[PDB]
Amino acid sequence: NKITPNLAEFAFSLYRQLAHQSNSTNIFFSPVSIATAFAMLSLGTKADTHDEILEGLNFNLTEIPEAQIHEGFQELLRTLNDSQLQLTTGNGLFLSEGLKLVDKFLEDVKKLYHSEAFTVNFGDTEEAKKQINDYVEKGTQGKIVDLVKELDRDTVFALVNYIFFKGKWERPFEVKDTEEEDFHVDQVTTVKVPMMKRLGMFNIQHCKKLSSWVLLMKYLGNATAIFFLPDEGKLQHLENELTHDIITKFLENEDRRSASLHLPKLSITGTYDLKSVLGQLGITKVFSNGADLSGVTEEAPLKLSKAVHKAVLTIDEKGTMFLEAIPMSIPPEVKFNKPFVFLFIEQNTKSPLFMGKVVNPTQ
Repeated sequence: NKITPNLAEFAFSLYRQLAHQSNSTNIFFSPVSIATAFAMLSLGTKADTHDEILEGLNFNLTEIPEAQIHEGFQELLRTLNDSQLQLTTGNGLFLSEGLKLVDKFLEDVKKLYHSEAFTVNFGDTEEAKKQINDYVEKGTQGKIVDLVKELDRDTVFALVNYIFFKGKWERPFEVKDTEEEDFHVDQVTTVKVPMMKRLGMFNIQHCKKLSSWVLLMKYLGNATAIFFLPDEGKLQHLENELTHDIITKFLENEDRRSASLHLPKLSITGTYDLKSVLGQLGITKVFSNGADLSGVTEEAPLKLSKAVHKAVLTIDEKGTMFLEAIPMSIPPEVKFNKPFVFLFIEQNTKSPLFMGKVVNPTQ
């Protein structure tokens, strides 16, 4: 898994920037789906436009060959796309119908990255926006609606990237045990949220280096959820100390201990303007009039005017008979009833499927 360290650093860079934009909103995004879409876009770019994209995905081009970058993304798409992981992801390229497209690019999009490319009359902005939104709604079975709200008048190329995940816990909660509990949005304020609870044997530990409880729970399929519960006043310290090697140590641990876990039910979405967010990471040329997109079309100028990512997560008790031996001893009460951070990891590749922060489940 040669590109896994780069995906992890891209996940942290992308998280740390969003955490700086707003500190009072829930965060949820797919680092893998965003990186895949732009690694695929780089196939149609050249020169500085190409180099900026891969460097913005935390790939040092003086160290890793491009053949290994695309090989890693292709292998990751194979495992994700049989699986019990109820993961639906899609990437849509919408190009002006007047453009003469390069066949090599359209082939690479479908054959290698299993994505979709469409022609659209951007001379009718309202109809172009309706066709883009009907594509995402059909691909999500109605979960994501009216994704694109506006299009620039000179739009000739738009990119949408969507992903929805509803996992099935390997060791599930009991619906009868879910009850309304306090969630401490700050140190003196609470709100009532639906809270799942179960007594079991967990991959859980209090990490001194992170000043947080670290809980790992396995989904059906090859994906593991990692939840970080920071100690009092240690949320920012937790966000600063997260490194990929720290995640690797957690995933390798096989020790289990008893705990009374309280975990909120979550229905969370995240919608992000990738032109703005990735521009803060150094990806600017492909969104500008100077973009080298000669691998997509050769004669006419081309720039990516619109790029949107939306991610939807649902966490529930079951999602659709392991028996754990519980010792005769007081189990610690681990309650995710205050702001926490999480990261979902694909088991085979160790790649960060999702990352987010919950500041208020019902916000």
